[PDB]
Amino acid sequence: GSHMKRFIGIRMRTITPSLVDELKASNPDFVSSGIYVQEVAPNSPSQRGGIQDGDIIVKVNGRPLVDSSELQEAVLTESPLLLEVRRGNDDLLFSIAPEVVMGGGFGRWV
Amino acid sequence: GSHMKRFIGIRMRTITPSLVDELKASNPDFVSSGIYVQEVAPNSPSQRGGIQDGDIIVKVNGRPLVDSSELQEAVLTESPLLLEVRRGNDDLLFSIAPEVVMGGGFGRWV
Repeated sequence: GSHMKRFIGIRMRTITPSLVDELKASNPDFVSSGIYVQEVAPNSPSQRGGIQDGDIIVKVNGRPLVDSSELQEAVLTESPLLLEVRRGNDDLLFSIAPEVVMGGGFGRWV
Repeated sequence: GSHMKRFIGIRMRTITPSLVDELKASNPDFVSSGIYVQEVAPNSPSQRGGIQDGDIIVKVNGRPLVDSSELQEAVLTESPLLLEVRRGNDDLLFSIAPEVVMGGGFGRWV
């Protein structure tokens, strides 16, 4: 029985009031709920698909996202993911298919 | 009490005979033990310090590495890390200080 990993290649953070304050400070002219994209991994579905750090992911397959655990569950269960993203004043839609690695070949981040 | 994360920014895989066979197939002219660098995260100690995907990490602070769990423990416990790397026919030394993020601001990879 093979160890599987499904991934999209972002380091994600839940949007909180604390985070919203920092984002307001940096980008005063620019979203109180969603998943913040802290980092994008280089050889990943998210990089290939056009997601960029600073992006906020607000829906997956039409469902609202409020907590990172919900996106983790979507990555584990659905394929592809239609991700609604806020990028400054732009509203974008991406179709990001999770990459699947078998046999424990994913390793782990450190 | 603040949630801390120490990281160097690589996705690592333990060198096994299986992996050595793949690496031989791709790079016949080129190491049976160590940690393979599958990916490097873009804004990380490893990226800033010069580590590249395909690198094999063979020692940390003079100690031999045979399993990814050992590098995980070094990242958690030591700072900086003097990492001995095999890159093709080259033998390289890097000094990679783990980045520390407080307050749960690291998030998680997905």
